Formats: sequence, C-alpha cells, structure tokens
Amino acid sequence: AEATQACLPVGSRKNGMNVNFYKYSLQDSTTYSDPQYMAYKYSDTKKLGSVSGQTHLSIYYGPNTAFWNTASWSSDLFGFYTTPTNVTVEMTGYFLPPQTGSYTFKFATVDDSAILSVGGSIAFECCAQEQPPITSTDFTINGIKPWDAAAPTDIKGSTYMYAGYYYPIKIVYSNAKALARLPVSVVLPDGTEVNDDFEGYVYSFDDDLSQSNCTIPDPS
Ligand SMILES: *[C@@H]1O[C@H](CO)[C@@H](O)[C@H](O)[C@H]1NC(C)=O
Ligand SMILES: *[C@@H]1O[C@H](CO)[C@@H](O)[C@H](O)[C@H]1NC(C)=O
Ligand SMILES: [Ca+2]
Repeated sequence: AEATQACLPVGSRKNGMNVNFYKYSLQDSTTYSDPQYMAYKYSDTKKLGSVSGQTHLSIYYGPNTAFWNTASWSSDLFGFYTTPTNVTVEMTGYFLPPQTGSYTFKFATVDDSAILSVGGSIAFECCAQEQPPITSTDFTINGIKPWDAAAPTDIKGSTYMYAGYYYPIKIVYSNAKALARLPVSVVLPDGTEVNDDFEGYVYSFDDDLSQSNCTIPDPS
C-alpha cells in the first residue's frame, strides 16, 4: 500500500540513460510552469532527437553572455547539438540501488524548470522505458519554475528503495533563456554523495511488454 513500485526487466542491460530533446521557444517562461507540461505534454511537441547511454545527469551550460535575448548553439547537453538557451530534455532510465535504504535525490539549483519522478507508474511503466510518457504529476522533486521568484536552492526528494530492484527514473528539464543549470546528485543510504556521474546506478532496457512479471509493486 505504501512501498514504491520497482521493476525487474530480463532484457540485456544497457549502461546509462536515454535522453530525448524537444522544441522549446526562446523566452517562453510560462509553458514549463504547467505541471501537465513537465509531466508529459512536452512529448506532444516537436521531438528533435535523442542520445543513449548517458551516465552524467547534470546539466551545465552558459553562453558568451553578450546577448541574453538570442539563442546559442552547443553540444554541451549530452553530446547533442541544440540550443541549451531554449530546449526541453527528457532523461529516462532505471536506478539500481546497491543497498537497501533511503535515497535522497537533489537539484542544487534549477534553471529554468525541472522535475524528477521515481518509481513504476510514476516515472513510467515497468518494461516500457521508451513508450510515450505517462500522465503522473507525482514528482519526487518538483522544481517547476516558481513564476516571479528566484531559482530554488537545494531541493530534495527521497525514495526508499530495496537492493537489486530497478527503479524507473525520469528527469524532465527545460530552459527558456541564458544559463542552463541542473546539478543532480543523490545521497545514498550510507550517507555518501554521488554528484553528476551516475555510472553503476543508472541503466536502460529496450521495451518488452510481453514480460508479464516485470512490475514489482511491493519490493519488500
Ligand atoms: C531556440 O530559439 C531559436 C531562436 O528562435 C530557434 O531557432 C531554435 O529552434 C530554438 N531551439 C529549440 C530547440 O527550440
Ligand atoms: C520473471 O519471469 C522471467 C521470464 O519471463 C524470468 O526471467 C524471471 O526470473 C522471473 N522472475 C521471477 C521472480 O520469477
Ligand atoms: Ca535560464
């Protein structure tokens, strides 16, 4: 009734996360403040492309700063050539806890808008990583851009996880202008912190809905 849903896919395990990119308008500071947009409606906009096997989850970009009202192009976002000054990105994969306990994921800051969803039927459905996004607004970290207020600082979300089970994770991040900043980390059950590089923890599987026992609703 209370344990977070996990999965156990049996397909060949791939390292890292899948990252899709989407059209986002320069200086649109309203669309990404809709919870429905950050949850799933981003997928109804123009998909630009995707990269796989991404293990470094943090977003760090700054333009030449001569104009804070023009787009700027770069591959700094996961090796994909786009406009970090204005873009929406969807990262998906499965987080694998090597120990049982509490996992506190964190955004040191959010610039402009971002989300973290953790669990089956929250981030996405088990064995269905690359299917269209589910409608859940049940964010583990809600960093949806707070309208007229300044960027938020050290916002956290905690998930209790059981060892050896794959937990679906989805981050949806958007930027409308200038800097792109989402420094992602997690404090593990033993207390140690993992910044940026999530290699060893995050994995992908090809979709396989024929596998009926993929969903584990109560890992305890
Ligand atoms: C960002 O803005 C520029 C300027 O309008 C536009 O040409 C470009 O397509 C935009 N990029 C994305 C990914 O939406
Ligand atoms: C779930 O079923 C798959 C075969 O479809 C199998 O590989 C896996 O070991 C099963 N898990 C359990 C706990 O029975
Ligand atoms: Ca910005």
